[PDB]
Amino acid sequence: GEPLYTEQDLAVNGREGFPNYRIPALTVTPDGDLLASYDGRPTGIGAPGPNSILQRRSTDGGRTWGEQQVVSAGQTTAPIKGFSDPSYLVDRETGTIFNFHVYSQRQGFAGSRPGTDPADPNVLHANVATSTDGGLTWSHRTITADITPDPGWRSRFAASGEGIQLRYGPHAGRLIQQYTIINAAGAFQAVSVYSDDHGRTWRAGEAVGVGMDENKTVELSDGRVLLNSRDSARSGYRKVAVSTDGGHSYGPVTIDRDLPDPTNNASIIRAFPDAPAGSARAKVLLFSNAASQTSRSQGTIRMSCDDGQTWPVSKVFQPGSMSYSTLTALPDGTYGLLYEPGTGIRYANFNLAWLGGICAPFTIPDVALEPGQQVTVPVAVTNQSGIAVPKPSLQLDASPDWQVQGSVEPLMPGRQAKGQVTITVPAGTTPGRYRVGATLRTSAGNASTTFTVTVGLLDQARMSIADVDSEETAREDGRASNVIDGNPSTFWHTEWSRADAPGYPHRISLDLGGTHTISGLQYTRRQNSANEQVADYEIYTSLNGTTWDGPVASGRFTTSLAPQRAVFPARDARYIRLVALSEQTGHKYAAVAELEVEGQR
Ligand SMILES: OC[C@H]1O[C@@H](O[C@H]2[C@H](O)[C@@H](O)[C@@H](O)O[C@@H]2CO)[C@H](O)[C@@H](O)[C@H]1O
Ligand code: NA
Repeated sequence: GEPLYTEQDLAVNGREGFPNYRIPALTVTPDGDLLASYDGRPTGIGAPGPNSILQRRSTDGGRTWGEQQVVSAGQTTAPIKGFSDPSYLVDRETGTIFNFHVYSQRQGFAGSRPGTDPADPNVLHANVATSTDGGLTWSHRTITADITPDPGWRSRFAASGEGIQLRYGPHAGRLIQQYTIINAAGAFQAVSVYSDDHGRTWRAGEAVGVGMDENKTVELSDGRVLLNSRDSARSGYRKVAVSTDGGHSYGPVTIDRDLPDPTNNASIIRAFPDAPAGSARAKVLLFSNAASQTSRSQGTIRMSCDDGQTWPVSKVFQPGSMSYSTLTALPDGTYGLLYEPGTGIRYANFNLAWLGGICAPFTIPDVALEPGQQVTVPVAVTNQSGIAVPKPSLQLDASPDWQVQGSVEPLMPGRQAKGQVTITVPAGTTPGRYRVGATLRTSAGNASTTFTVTVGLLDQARMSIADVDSEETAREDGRASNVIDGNPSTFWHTEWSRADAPGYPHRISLDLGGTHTISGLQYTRRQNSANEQVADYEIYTSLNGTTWDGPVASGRFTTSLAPQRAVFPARDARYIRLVALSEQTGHKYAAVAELEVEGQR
C-alpha cells in the first residue's frame, strides 16, 4: 500500500507552561483515543525536580490533539513534591488505564534511601495513577511498600513508555510494568512489577542482571516474555533476557549485538498484538531506538519476524537528534511513535509499507584476504515471508574501488535460498577491517545485513601475549590479552592499584603463532578514558622472542579513537613488540584497546 510517515510536535520547550518537556509515554484507550504523556519540568531536571505528569488526547486517530492536561501536579511550596517519568498500561479486559511515575520529595533515583513509608521524604516513591474513565480523571496511589520485597532495594523507577498485558498462558491477563531498582551493593537491576487482579494489587518479581537500567518487556508468540534493557555499563548495545513464568523471573542477561544503543531508552512491541499464539503474525516485533553506539541520533525502526531472534528489516525515522522513543499499535493498522527530537515531544505515525521490509533474514560470513585477491562467499536467505520471489537481487555497499557483486536464487515459501557474493580488492588497499553492507531487494520489500572483509591483517585468534611490563587485574580487567580479542571495549591497562606500579616506558609483545611476513601495526586507544593514551612509541620484532630487532618503526600516536598505523619495510617475524615511551599528557599508565598486525596470513 501507499507508504505513510507523518510527524507533529506535541510539546515544545518554553511553550504552554514549562521550559522543558521530556520522557514520552503513549497508548491507545479502549475507545480508540490516543493518549500521549510526558513530564513538564519547571527547573529542567529529573527527580527531585518539582515536576508534573502531563497528558494530551487525540480523538481523531492522531491527526489533532487536545489541550495539555495535568495527570499529577508537582508542588513548589512546602511540602515539595515532584512526579516524573510516565509509563502507560491499559487493562484491555477491564478498560482501566494506569500511568506509573515516580513521586519525589527530597531525593532523586541515585540519592534515594531505604524505606517505604510514603511520608519519608528521602525515599523515591513508586506511584501509579488509575483512570476508569479513559484517562479523563485519575486517582493516585503509592505502591512502594508493595513492590520492595528486599529491604536493601533503596531506590526504584518504572521504565518510561508503555507496559503490557499478557494474552497467553496460565498468567493470561497479568499486567506487567518494568522497573529499575538499586540494591544494597549499589547495582542497577531490572525487575517486573505485576498484577494478576486487574491492578488492585501489585508486587515485584525476582530482580535480574547487573548494569541494567530502563527496560521493556514483550510477550512472544509462545508466551515467553522477552526483556530488552538499556545497559548502564555502556556496552554500546541492548541487553536481553527471557522469562518462561510470565515475567516473574528471567534467565541470564546477554548483550544483543544486533541492537546497537548509546545508553538510552527504547521500545519493543508486538506488531499484531491480537494474533493467536504460535501464528506467523504473533512472531512479528517492532523495535525503536537510537541506532548508534555513541550518540542519541539515527532513530531507527527495526522489525523481526521470528520473536526477536533476527532483525532483517530497518529504516531510519530520524537521522538527527533522537533520545527516548515509544511505539504503540493503532486500531487502523498503523503505528504511533512518540519521541524526543531535542525540542520537546514529537508524535510520528507510520505504516509497514513505509518500513518497506521483507521477512527474509540472511547471512554472509566474514572473510579475510590479501590486497590483490578475489574471493567468493556464500549467502544464505531464510525466507520467513510465506511468499515466492522470482527475481530477488543483492546490492552491496563496499569501497568504490573494490569490485563487489552478488546474486541470490529465487525465494520459495518456507525455504532457504542460496546466493553468493564475489569480492575483488585492488593491490595497495590499506589493511583494515571493512564493514560491507548487503541489501536483499525484492518487489515485496528489502532486508539487510553486514559482514566484515579483513584485508591484509593477521589472524588475532592465532596470536598470544609473549610478554608485558605491567597489567592491572586486581581492580579491573586490564589483561594484556585484551588487545587481541577483537573487541574495542576491552583493553590492556598497566598496573594502577598499587602505589609502586611502574610509569613509562611500558611494553607489550605478541606471539603471532608462526612466522609471517609483516609490515605494520595498528593501535586503537582505550575508548572511554583519555589519560592512558600512548604517545611516543617504538616497534621491534623477533624470530625467537628473545633477541629483538629495531626500532623498525617509531613515531607519536594522536588522540584519534580510530585505528592508527605504524608501518615498516616488510620483514619476517614470529613476534612483534610495542614500546610505549610516553603518555599524551604525562600520566603514569598505558591502556590499549586493540593491536592488529599488517601482514600476510
Ligand atoms: O587511577 C587509575 C584509574 O583511574 C580510573 O579513573 C578514576 C579517575 O581518574 C579519578 O579522577 C576518579 O574520580 O575515579 C575514577 C574511577 O572510576 C580509571 O577508570 C581506571 O581504569 C584507571 O585508569
Ligand atoms: Na580489546
